[PDB]
Amino acid sequence: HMKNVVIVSAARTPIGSFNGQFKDVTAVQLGIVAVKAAIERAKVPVDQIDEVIMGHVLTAGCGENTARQVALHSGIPQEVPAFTINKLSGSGLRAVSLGAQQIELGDADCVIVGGMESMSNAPYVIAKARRGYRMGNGVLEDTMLRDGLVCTENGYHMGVTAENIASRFGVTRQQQDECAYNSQMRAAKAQAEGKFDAQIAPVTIHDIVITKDEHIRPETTLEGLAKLKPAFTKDGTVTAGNASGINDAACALVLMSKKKAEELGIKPIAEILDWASAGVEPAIMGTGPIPACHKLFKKTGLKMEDFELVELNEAFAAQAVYCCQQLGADMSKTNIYGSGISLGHPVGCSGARILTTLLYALAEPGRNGSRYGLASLCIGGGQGTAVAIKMCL
Amino acid sequence: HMKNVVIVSAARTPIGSFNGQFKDVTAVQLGIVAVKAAIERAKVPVDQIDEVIMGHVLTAGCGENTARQVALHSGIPQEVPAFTINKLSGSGLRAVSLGAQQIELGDADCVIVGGMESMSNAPYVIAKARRGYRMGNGVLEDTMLRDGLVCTENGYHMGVTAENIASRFGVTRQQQDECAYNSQMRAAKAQAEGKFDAQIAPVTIHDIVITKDEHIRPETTLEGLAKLKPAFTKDGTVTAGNASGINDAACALVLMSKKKAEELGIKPIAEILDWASAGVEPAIMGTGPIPACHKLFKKTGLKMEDFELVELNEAFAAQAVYCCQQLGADMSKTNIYGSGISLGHPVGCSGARILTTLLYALAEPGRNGSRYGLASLCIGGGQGTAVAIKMCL
Amino acid sequence: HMKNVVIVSAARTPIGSFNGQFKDVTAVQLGIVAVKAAIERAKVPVDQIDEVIMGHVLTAGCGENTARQVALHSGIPQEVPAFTINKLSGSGLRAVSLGAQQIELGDADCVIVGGMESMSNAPYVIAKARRGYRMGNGVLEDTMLRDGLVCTENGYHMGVTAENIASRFGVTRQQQDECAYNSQMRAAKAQAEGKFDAQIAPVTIHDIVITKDEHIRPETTLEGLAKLKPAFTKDGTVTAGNASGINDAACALVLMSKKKAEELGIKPIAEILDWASAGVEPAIMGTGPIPACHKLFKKTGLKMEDFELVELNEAFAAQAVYCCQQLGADMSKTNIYGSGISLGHPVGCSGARILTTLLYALAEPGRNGSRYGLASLCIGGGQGTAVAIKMCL
Amino acid sequence: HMKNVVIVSAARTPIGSFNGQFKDVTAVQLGIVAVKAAIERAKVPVDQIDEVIMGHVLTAGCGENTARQVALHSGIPQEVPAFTINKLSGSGLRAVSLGAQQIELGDADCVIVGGMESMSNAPYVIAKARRGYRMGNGVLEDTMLRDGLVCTENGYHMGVTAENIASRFGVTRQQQDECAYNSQMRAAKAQAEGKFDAQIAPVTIHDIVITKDEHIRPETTLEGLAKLKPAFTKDGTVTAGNASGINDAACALVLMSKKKAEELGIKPIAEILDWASAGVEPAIMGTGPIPACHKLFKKTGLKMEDFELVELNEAFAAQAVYCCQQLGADMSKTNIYGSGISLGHPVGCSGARILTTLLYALAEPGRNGSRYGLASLCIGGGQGTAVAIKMCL
Ligand SMILES: CC(C)(COP(=O)(O)OP(=O)(O)OC[C@H]1O[C@@H](n2cnc3c(N)ncnc32)[C@H](O)[C@@H]1OP(=O)(O)O)[C@@H](O)C(=O)NCCC(=O)NCCS
Ligand SMILES: CC(C)(COP(=O)(O)OP(=O)(O)OC[C@H]1O[C@@H](n2cnc3c(N)ncnc32)[C@H](O)[C@@H]1OP(=O)(O)O)[C@@H](O)C(=O)NCCC(=O)NCCS
Ligand SMILES: CC(C)(COP(=O)(O)OP(=O)(O)OC[C@H]1O[C@@H](n2cnc3c(N)ncnc32)[C@H](O)[C@@H]1OP(=O)(O)O)[C@@H](O)C(=O)NCCC(=O)NCCS
Ligand SMILES: CC(C)(COP(=O)(O)OP(=O)(O)OC[C@H]1O[C@@H](n2cnc3c(N)ncnc32)[C@H](O)[C@@H]1OP(=O)(O)O)[C@@H](O)C(=O)NCCC(=O)NCCS
Repeated sequence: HMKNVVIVSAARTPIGSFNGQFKDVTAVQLGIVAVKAAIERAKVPVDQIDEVIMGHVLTAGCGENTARQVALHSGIPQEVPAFTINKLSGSGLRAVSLGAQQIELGDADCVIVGGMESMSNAPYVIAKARRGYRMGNGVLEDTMLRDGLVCTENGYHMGVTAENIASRFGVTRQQQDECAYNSQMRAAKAQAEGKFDAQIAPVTIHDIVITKDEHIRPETTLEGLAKLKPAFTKDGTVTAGNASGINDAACALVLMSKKKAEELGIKPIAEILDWASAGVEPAIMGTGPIPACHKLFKKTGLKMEDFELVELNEAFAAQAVYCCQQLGADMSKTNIYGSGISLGHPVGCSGARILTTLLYALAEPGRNGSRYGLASLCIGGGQGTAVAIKMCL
Repeated sequence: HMKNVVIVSAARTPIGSFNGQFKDVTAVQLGIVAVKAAIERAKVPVDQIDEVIMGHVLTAGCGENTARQVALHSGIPQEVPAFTINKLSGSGLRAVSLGAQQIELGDADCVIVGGMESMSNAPYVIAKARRGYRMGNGVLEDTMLRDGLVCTENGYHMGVTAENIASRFGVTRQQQDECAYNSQMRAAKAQAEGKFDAQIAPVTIHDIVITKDEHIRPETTLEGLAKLKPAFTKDGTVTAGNASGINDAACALVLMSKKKAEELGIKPIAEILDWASAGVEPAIMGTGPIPACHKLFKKTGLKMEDFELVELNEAFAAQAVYCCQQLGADMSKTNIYGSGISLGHPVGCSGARILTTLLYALAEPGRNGSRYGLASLCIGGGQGTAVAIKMCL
Repeated sequence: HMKNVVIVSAARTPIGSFNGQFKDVTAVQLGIVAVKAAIERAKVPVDQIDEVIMGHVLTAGCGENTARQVALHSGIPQEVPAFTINKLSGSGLRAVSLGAQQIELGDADCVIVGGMESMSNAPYVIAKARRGYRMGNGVLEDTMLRDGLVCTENGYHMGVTAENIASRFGVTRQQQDECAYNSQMRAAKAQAEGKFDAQIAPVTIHDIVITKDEHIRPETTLEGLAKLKPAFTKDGTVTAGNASGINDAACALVLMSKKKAEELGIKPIAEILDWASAGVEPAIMGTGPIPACHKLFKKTGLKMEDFELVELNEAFAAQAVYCCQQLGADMSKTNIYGSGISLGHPVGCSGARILTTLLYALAEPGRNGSRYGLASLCIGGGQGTAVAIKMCL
Repeated sequence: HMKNVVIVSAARTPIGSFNGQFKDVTAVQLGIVAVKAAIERAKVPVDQIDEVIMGHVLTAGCGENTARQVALHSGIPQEVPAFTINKLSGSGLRAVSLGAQQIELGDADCVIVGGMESMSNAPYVIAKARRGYRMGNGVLEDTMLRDGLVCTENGYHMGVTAENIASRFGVTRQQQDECAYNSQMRAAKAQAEGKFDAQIAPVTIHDIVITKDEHIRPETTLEGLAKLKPAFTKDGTVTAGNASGINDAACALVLMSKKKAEELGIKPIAEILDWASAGVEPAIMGTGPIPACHKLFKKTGLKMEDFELVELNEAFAAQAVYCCQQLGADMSKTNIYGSGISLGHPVGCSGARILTTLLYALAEPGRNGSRYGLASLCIGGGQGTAVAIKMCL
């Protein structure tokens, strides 16, 4: 295991709906809210920060190296280096494990990690404006599809990759809608019971102060879902009611060496034990969590049943159900407060977001299980990434 | 310092000029050429590759997670994961150190690292086409400037940060042009004497085979540079003649553990010793190599004089002269075959590119210096990154 | 004056607001509605139609020669020719006089005239996409401003030409708002009392049937207008409240020789007597009706006092008040049911639209004035055009 | 016949190739060259001008009412009114007959008529930038096709309408290429013999002075043409060698009443006798000249064989051959100096251009035929327009 890496804080913005409450807010701006919050919760002096690593997928028109922009505007000294990564939906979680690597090697004693995404403000592009089209029409490309949600390999939406999982693996419409229903009910109940209150950092729009995850649909019913029309294929199983949302949010965590945390008198929340990534066939990219988790299990000597709580992102109900079946997930310990379907899925953010939700869930009074947590998600182009943690108490 | 990381191969495409010989080729296409070449030169079985990490800055419209596209189309199994990283001009060098970190930690035994950029095919963006402009003009933004060459913090060009270095630190027009002149002459001579022949991997365009760096200008004279008008400020010192080019290329290296290389019968070319990044004031971003190298020296106990050869990227002569002065570079051992001014500067590629040139330079018959190599470059937003190598012989 | 030209029918669509009830409908679609209605009201056999002339300003992206599209989709034989005409806000009125000229000369016995505009669907233009921008930002131009509402000569808005009239000729903010207020009240009352019912041709949207002018604001008060901020200049007088609307509509009339009407058994509604256009200084374009009407008076021997009703388009209250003062209008006989401020101003349509409103107004039971009608409007680039009619009874 | 209308002067710019010699010159700017020249050749005092009427097809991004822009910048007083028309390729010739109508009715004693077109600078548009695309791609529309060269009715290029003429009417490839060959040879010989010298007005590009029609191909051969690949349909007959060019030019004529010309001591060049337009099936829009000419013949009592010279625009060789066959054209009197194929076809200009070429041809010493001239062209959407003249001597 990594032996020297702890999480000392975490924070996420509310999750906005597509063209919703954060439509007038950049990914950088959401990123700043989250990082400022993470720094304050850790009580880390900003001159102890060694690096900032942020996932961000849809970067067109956002300006230079968005991680660096966020850092400079969260009160982090200009002397601290920063870079941005893209592993699509894996981005925010691979940012965390890259940061953990920095600390475990002794290249850093404190790293800010996270992810951000404003899918609302992914722009449109034209490919041939530099040297000209000469004659004939061109395409006005939605970068959220071109550079995000469309499989570059196959030329179809991620939602078709979900239908592939449905076809090949026999995940029925009823199963998908059941998963979707449970996710909404869980998210609604969690919200109403204050389960998200502490982890959320409010976003002030200069004024309106946004505190609530706006994508949850508490009025969701099994019958309502069954009426919906397929979204990606005619006579399909995947709908808008059982696919993840398109959303806007950011999320950040402060990582530290054990020795640095001790020196600053900062209480460690959790250790990071290890991480893994793995590739799969792009056409069934939803399966990525399965080899990613297996690899993580071989590196750590853990098994699925050892985890007290598990976050496996719901990109599509077809995907989430298949992953949970094959890994032998306990659904009473997996995605307990909803996930991508209910809360939403801002793609560069979600990897750090699910780790943040896991951490706060496991930190709650009365959690006296194994104290191990697992986070994993699927990734367009056919990948998965995962991280194991153990709470410190 | 790192004890277990070796470079076993390196390759780069030739470097195209802006809107030049690679205008019809994508970043991803160049990446594939470089990665295939690196793999062939290593003789590494593709099922021994653990991860791919590629730097790439101007990603708008290029499709999903371009490192993954490159891997899949270079014959690497779908099971291998990949991610893309943006540290502007640092990207390709930071990709190398991130990959080294994988191996040093034992998370991987073989990683593909590098970078790629097609500045020619960076698209134009429309910011408010999703929810509408309503009334009134918008901006058609050139992503190469918005997301690349314009300082998001100051809102002026990288060239103006070059002027700032000239203002504050008194690097004169004449000094800038001498540097530029020597760069052009060094590159011309190197290209004529065959110095780049082995490192270059030819690009086939469907048939034309491209084998040569396009951007070098052997006709350059001190008297010609002196007549050029300032490109960034009225009555300025920075000109198209003493500024790096805008360019297209890709570059890749194969890294391995010493153990895996020994297992496979593959001979190491160089050890990676260590790395360092650092931040500076965005307005004088060109100063970034100075703290990055000092931090690297502090981590390794090396000094500038210990290097046999040095690659410090010439983003602008003003910047390069200042860094070399401040670091006490021996110009007979620094940038001996030219650099960004002459060879060109495809921003996401250059960090790996300079390391490949350094490696092949030090590997020439007749070299018998320290066998230590230094690569560093400056970064928009005020950063530097650096790597130290030692040839294996 | 003309001795052989009669109007036998007229129809207009309701007038939509900007991005309003007709946002999903093309100019051509509205044109078809109006032309079909006009043809049905005339009872003219379509094989008796000799030509179609339609005004239309913002034609970008609408396809080929839109008058011809309208004719073909209104059931007019392919054998009938058509052309489109642009005199900005004059277009639809100049279309009428051009058609009258056909008949007076004996080149035609029956012509379809009118105008159409969908300011909502005027597109955005990219100027250098054919041969390339090469490097550097461009402009995404709103064609409604570029090709419509911005003075190409001065490079400022039509609203600023309105300010110029206020500066030079001292039409005060209070005067502007009184005009605007009376316009809104006149239109509200007219619409409520059924005045527009017969002239309007309903628009079916595939089902929604649209029958009502959208833009009127019956809640307008002198006190409300007085609180509005200037829309075109800092510390100006012209506001969104005392300025014409941006709007969508179409309007058509059927013109015939007296001989053909008598042959077909079709009863004439009005004679067209004559027409006139004139130019003025672009910077005070709102003054255009003054020389156009004087030239018309000179050609006809009529005077302002001889008209029973007058339509002088309210492009801006500043402009309308100045014209009415200079021409000695009787405001109890001028714009009696509102005009551009209240009903709205779809620029290529309005010239025909005001003539249709004038015609139906004078045709009301109980009218027993001179039976002479005057229509005129101002034109960007510094023009006016006018038509005089006399009802047949 | 019209009895009171004469042409007192004419002028045209050279005709530029697509993205050629006038690529950096607007339609307005070419228009100004032509109008200034026409005014000077007439020696008409500018305060005797009553109206300006200019054809112009592709008006996107050109600014307000381009006829008015041209007038103001050709030294015509601001008091003179102007409008722009669009009848696609008919535009420039219908402008002439509309102007003649103004004079014959006694509404004007002097009118400037013409046409202009910069097909090079027709821009690209996006249809849904005002209210947004929300999600998914859009189209970047080439307005030269959308609003120009594509049949809006059928959704295919004008070149397909030419293939329709070829299919239905049996105009072979060999016939088309023969027509094309003859057109090039005629144009080359005419140019080389100075036949275009007087009519051309030189265009100074601020410096290079352009005097030559640049589209002519004197190296054209029957064999060369036979090698060319179809341009519009697979296994088609229509090629780039036998279709009109895409081009840039302008052209203007001064018209006057007989009485006004006498008063000013301006010698009339030709009388305009009459005009006609007619519609046809859009799919065979090339046939438009046939009914247009027939109608003109019935109005005038002229027959085809009465014309000393004839201009029938070559939009496509298939079109021109069919029109000439059906009208019984003498090819030794028809298109004697080439036409659309050789000289080019700037669409809003060509209608006035062919009348200008006709007028100068008939004015040459040694032309002592009937003194009657005919001009006619086809029009997308299925129309034709024609004008008859008689030289005065
Ligand atoms: C599926 C998708 C295309 C739908 O997007 P959308 O149409 O913008 O979605 P909306 O939230 O507006 O919902 C669409 C409709 O579905 C219905 N709907 C959605 N969720 C529902 C629910 N829980 N119950 C009932 N109806 C529901 C609604 O009727 C809604 O229309 P309405 O609210 O205007 O009446 C989009 O969410 C998507 O692509 N998701 C996947 C994202 C993804 O691939 N991420 C990466 C994965 S690795
Ligand atoms: C400086 C810059 C704007 C020049 O762009 P450009 O104008 O397209 O450059 P070109 O190579 O076409 O040079 C323009 C002219 O300069 C002249 N020129 C350039 N190098 C010359 C040399 N060595 N000798 C003589 N003249 C030279 C030429 O006249 C050339 O015109 P040409 O086409 O007739 O040869 C651009 O190179 C730039 O922005 N560079 C910096 C990139 C950067 O910031 N990277 C990131 C660093 S962190
Ligand atoms: C003036 C102009 C810029 C206003 O455009 P806009 O801002 O889209 O106009 P809106 O109708 O949305 O008005 C903006 C605000 O003004 C206020 N307003 C407008 N008319 C009002 C009235 N009668 N009473 C009170 N408030 C009024 C409202 O607050 C409105 O906001 P809302 O949406 O909450 O009602 C535009 O109408 C214009 O350019 N007009 C002139 C067109 C022209 O030049 N034509 C050619 C003439 S030759
Ligand atoms: C047919 C059309 C699409 C071709 O446009 P284009 O490809 O840009 O044309 P070019 O002038 O570049 O010629 C294309 C190729 O044809 C060949 N060519 C053209 N004319 C030739 C000739 N006379 N002899 C030999 N080769 C010829 C050339 O090889 C040329 O390629 P190259 O010169 O680079 O070797 C275009 O001219 C067109 O659409 N014309 C019709 C316009 C129209 O419809 N107007 C309205 C009518 S109502």
